[PDB]
Amino acid sequence: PEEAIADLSVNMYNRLRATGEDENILFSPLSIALAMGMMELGAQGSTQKEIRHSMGYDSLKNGEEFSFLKEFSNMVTAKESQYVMKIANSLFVQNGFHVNEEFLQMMKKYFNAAVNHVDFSQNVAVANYINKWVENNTNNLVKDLVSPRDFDAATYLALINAVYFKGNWKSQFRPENTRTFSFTKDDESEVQIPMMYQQGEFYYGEFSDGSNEAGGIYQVLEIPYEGDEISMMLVLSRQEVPLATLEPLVKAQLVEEWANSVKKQKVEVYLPRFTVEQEIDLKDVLKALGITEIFIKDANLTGLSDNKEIFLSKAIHKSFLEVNEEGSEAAAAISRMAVLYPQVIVDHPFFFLIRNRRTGTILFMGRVMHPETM
Repeated sequence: PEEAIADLSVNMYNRLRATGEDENILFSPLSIALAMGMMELGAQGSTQKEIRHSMGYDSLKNGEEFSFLKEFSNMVTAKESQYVMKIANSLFVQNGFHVNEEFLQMMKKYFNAAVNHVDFSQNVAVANYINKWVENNTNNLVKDLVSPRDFDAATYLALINAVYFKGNWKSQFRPENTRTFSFTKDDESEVQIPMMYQQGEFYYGEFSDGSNEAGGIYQVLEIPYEGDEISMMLVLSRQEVPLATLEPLVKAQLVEEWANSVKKQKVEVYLPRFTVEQEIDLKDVLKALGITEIFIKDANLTGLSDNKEIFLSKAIHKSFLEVNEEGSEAAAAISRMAVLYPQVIVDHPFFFLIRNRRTGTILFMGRVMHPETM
């Protein structure tokens, strides 16, 4: 299923949007699919069926849904001069519970995932340990994933999934051109943020918001990262229009269209320097999507443990994305065309995705409603 990746994130994004009112959104589809594969492989029977069924993998009989792991591994090993994607995937299991060795081996060899026995009854120690394991696997960029309170309830199994991404732009912004601009939130409040600026080669298109009214268009800007494979695609409504008017249009087919219609050209770009993050309770999100048996004592998890008491107490996902000026030098009568360069000023909320241009796969999807620090 090539397109299943796109639908996952698009579906997830609408869920998150549903329950997320007004907050930044950020998640990685690959990371989440990795986590769901771990659950799928751990589960058997009806438990496994809800997961495959909810994922739309009913008709996949030979493990076809695990093929995305290959590309995913490629990213974890990419050159740092292009980007860094740190991932922390782990199952934490109560000390003394047996884990099937075959499951353990698969996790290690194909999922870039560890299985860690811990004592969940020591709330502070276990939260501390989990946080340090996560920091250690993310260059200390993903912090405070869990809290002692997360283990107040009896827990025997927890799935932890985290990801940090930062890329080097193919065309750097120069820090001396970054200046304070005001950013207008969709509730009409304003905050001052560092607005990066450059004139450079991007992918740009204009698209109908569908109302066919005069002017009614939004902009799509794709900014390539060094190495030419990965890019950030920003979707920006006209200034007097809310992001929420564009969001319902978000679908795998539209993304395809953007990807194909945008054209490489000189664009003037004003982009905030910002970071965005989101921690999501995957248990919450998946329960709404049918997956519930894995989270109760009826769980059939014999794929991962012959222990009959065991179920998934906790499933956490956290993404952290950082955007700044950093990237490569730009390559040096087209100046006569300057009046025709499009202008994209990202000074209000925007939807974004990070994608591999060659494979089309979505590394991240989200939105920025608040670009401001803390």
